This record gives sequence, C-alpha cells and structure tokens, in this order.
Amino acid sequence: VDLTPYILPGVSFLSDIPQETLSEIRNQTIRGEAQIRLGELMVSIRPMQVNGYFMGSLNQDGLSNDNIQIGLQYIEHIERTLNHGSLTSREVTVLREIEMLENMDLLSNYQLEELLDKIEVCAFNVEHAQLQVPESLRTCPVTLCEPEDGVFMRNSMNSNVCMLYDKMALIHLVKTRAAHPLSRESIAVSMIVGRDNAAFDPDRGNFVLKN
Amino acid sequence: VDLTPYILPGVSFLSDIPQETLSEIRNQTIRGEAQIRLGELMVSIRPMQVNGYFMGSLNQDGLSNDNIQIGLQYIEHIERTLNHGSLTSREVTVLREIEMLENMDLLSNYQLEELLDKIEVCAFNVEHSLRTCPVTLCEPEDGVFMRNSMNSNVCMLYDKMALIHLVKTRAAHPLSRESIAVSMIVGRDNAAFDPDRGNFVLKN
Ligand SMILES: [Ca+2]
Ligand SMILES: [Ca+2]
Ligand SMILES: [Ca+2]
Ligand SMILES: [Ca+2]
Ligand SMILES: [Ca+2]
Ligand SMILES: [Cl-]
Ligand SMILES: [Cl-]
Ligand SMILES: [Cl-]
Repeated sequence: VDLTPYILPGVSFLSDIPQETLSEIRNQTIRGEAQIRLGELMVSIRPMQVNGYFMGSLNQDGLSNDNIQIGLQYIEHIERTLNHGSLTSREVTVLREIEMLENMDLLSNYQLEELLDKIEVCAFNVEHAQLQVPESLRTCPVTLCEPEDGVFMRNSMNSNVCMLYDKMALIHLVKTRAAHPLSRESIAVSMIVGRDNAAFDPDRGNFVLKN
Repeated sequence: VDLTPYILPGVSFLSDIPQETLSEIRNQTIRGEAQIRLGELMVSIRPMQVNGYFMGSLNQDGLSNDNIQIGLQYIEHIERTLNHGSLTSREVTVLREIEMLENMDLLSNYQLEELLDKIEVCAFNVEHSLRTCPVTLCEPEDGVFMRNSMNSNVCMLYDKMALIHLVKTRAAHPLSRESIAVSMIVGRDNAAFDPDRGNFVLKN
C-alpha cells in the first residue's frame, strides 16, 4: 500500500484517507504485517498484542535526522488514524501497562519498609534456637533447605499454623510482591511472627501460634 | 475510647499518642468498628476493604460548619497516623481504583459507542407477555430484540432505555451473565415469533 498520494507539505499529517484503504491496511497487518510506502520510505505496520490496535516501525538505515523524525511523525499519524481513540501505540502500551497492575502493586510501596523491618525483627538463628522437631519442619518451602537465619510465617491471614522460611527467601517474596506460597494471599505484616510466638505441637505435627 | 487529652488548639493535628492506645483502637476496629471521642464529638473508625488501612466517618447531624470541617481534619489526621504511607482513606481508594482496572477497561470506549449505535439502529417503535420488557416490566414504546446468550437463537424484546442502561453501566446479560456484545443485538426483521416454541426465534 502507498500513501504518498495523501502526503502534504510543511506539516506532520496526511490528507483524509478513504476508509476502504485503511481496511486494506488492517487486512495486510491481520495477515502478518503491512508494508506502507510514504514518499519513497518504507514503514511496517504490525498488529499490537491488543485487538484492534496497530504499531508502526521504520525499516530505515543511515538516513537523515529530518527523514527519521518526519518518518516517526508519519508513523504517529498513521497509528492515530488507524487506532481506536486516535491513540499512538506508545499510549496504548501505557494504558495497557496501567491496566496490568495487580491487587496491592501500588499499595505495597507504602507497606514495604514496615514489612521488611518486621521480617528483620522476627528472624532468628535456627541452630541457636534448638528446635526439637522433625527434619521436614526444619526445611524452607522455598529453598528446600534448612536456613541459617529463619523466619516464622503463618499459612494464611488467619491461620494458627506457621512454617519456617529462609529470611532471604521471604525478603525475595515480599520485594517481588509474590503471593504466599500456600494461600496465594498477599504477604502482610500480621503473617510474620517471632520465634517465641509459636511452638511445635506434636499432635498437630506443626508449629502452632501460642495461646 | 477518647483522644481529647491529646487535642491541640488552633491546629488540625493531635499530640504524640502512646502506641498501646492506638493498638486498642486497632482492636476495637478489628472487632467491628471503633468509636473514638474527640472533644465531645463522635468519630467511627472502620477497617477498609484493603488489609492494614483504616477509614473514619463522622456520625453527625446538623452540626456547625466549623465542627464538620474540624472533625473531618481530625479524621484525616487519624487516618494518616494509622495508615501505611501516611495516606488518607481517599488516597487509598484512588490507588485501589487504579489497581482494580481490568484488561480493556480504558481501551474499550469504542465498543460502548459501537454497541449504542447498534442498539440505535436495531430499535423499533411508534415514534416517527412477550410485549413486556423483562427489565422494565412494561411494554416499551421503543423496543429492541436481544438474544438470550451468545449462541441462543432465541431473543427477547427489551426497552431501548433499559438496554442503553445495561450497556452504559457495562452490566452483565441479565439471563446468561455474559458480556453484552454486538452480535447479541438484532433488528426487527432478523427475528420472528414462533407459535410452537412461544418465543421470538432468529431467521433461518
Ligand atoms: Ca489492574
Ligand atoms: Ca547459625
Ligand atoms: Ca547449619
Ligand atoms: Ca553454622
Ligand atoms: Ca502480587
Ligand atoms: Cl478507545
Ligand atoms: Cl537469634
Ligand atoms: Cl497464584
């Protein structure tokens, strides 16, 4: 497809293109990619990850700054003319990035320092703690090893049962905003507990919170 | 539980409260709600939908502007003092509203306009049991045919305004609970009453 016909001098937009021509651009992209000619410059339109939006690239090599910028402007125009809401692909990406934020992704920033501080406070030297329990409760569910510095974490928001994790692993889970490996809930301060707040219960076969 | 002791004159903040008192506030909210006394004014602290954040309301009726604003300032302070990041509940709600956006929530504005346009095209009327709309429970003046689901073949007559209301509020299909989509909307000539089935069926 060529759009040189619709070019205009001294400005960064093209003339009123007829819809059927744009539909053919959308078809050529929907196949794979659409190669548009402007002046005698190549631009490649590919369909974006979101349905109905299109993204342009400039197949260029060693061209003049003027040509680069003008080309980019024409891509912006083509993108706006093709896309829903007259958006550029960049704007589309920003909006989609906003959409793709998840529960607690923004509110974790405020809770983080408190949470890390609580981990830091609650962490203990495992071998000094002289835990009389079976090997399985000595090993972290993330590292699959006995940690040197260990931290007790509850199985869920309201669980009376906690497990021993590697401090570094807990720090990694919190810093990556990862879900609790069992409950899949967001990890929160109240889940973290100090060595003296939990005891091994032989009949339940688990560390239980103190009464 | 009272914070008047920690009040300060001519300003919107309280004195350095001792943590054990705040813990008791957190307990009283964690139960249900905590009733705080400030001056001789009631404020109710509830835990927000997000864990770790707290929201204050002023149980008031016909009180002085001064009292309203001062009360609200004290709620702002209490909220900031209690909440993570020193945020107000409002700010929390804004952040959470940002988080709660879903795929296509910003980018789908054209599907509303397309849907409304299709309703507009498909609606039929006078104006230059199967008669009554399942939403309005009335016979509409301007009616529109909508399919019971994505692949139903059976449609019902709705009030145009009701369909506009469903689409504008992004509401689920009242029967199938699917998202309402253009293909579900059909024009008068695409459906016929079938006596044996007792329903409007799509054309063959
Ligand atoms: Ca989101
Ligand atoms: Ca050690
Ligand atoms: Ca060791
Ligand atoms: Ca050692
Ligand atoms: Ca997460
Ligand atoms: Cl849009
Ligand atoms: Cl220790
Ligand atoms: Cl998950």
